[PDB]
Amino acid sequence: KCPAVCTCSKDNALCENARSIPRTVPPDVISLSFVRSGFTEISEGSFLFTPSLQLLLFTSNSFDVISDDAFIGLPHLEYLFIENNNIKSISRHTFRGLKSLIHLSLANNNLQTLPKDIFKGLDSLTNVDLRGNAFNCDCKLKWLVEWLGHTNATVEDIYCEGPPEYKKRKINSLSPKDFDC
Ligand SMILES: *[C@@H]1O[C@H](CO)[C@@H](O)[C@H](O)[C@H]1NC(C)=O
Repeated sequence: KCPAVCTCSKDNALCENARSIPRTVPPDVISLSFVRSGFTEISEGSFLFTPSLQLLLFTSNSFDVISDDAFIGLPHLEYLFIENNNIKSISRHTFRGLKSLIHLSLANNNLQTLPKDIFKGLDSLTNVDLRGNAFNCDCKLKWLVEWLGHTNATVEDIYCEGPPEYKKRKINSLSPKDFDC
């Protein structure tokens, strides 16, 4: 029953070089990991048939887009780790539908931006790891500083690489009074 592209441990399954997201994952598996996967995108409703997942991991993947509602149908997901990936586009409602999500890590994806209200609706969120990215200080990321002021969750210090004059400036220290838009 363990998917061909995956190897299953005691309560966990790990998939390497998977050409597609398997929908036949055993129900007893509560966390899933995708490493160097073949598929280039996460379309909406991909995890609908694996509702038992409490933790999800994506590492060493190259993703064109992670679209809206990709993680819909994951009510029990408390942990989502997307790290060490090449992600060209992340969508506003990507994480919509995860109200049990506790720890979310987008660290080390070399992302240059995040869409507004990407963390809206994540109520159980106690920690967010945005470190290790290529964020550029702009007006469109403006919302982020506001979200960093009014957020419960613990978010470690992150910095914008550009513009070159404002390189390595503390995103957490940044305030609405600093950027003119
Ligand atoms: C975090 O938010 C919840 C409601 O979503 C609230 O009950 C709780 O007091 C907040 N934690 C704080 C303010 O430390």
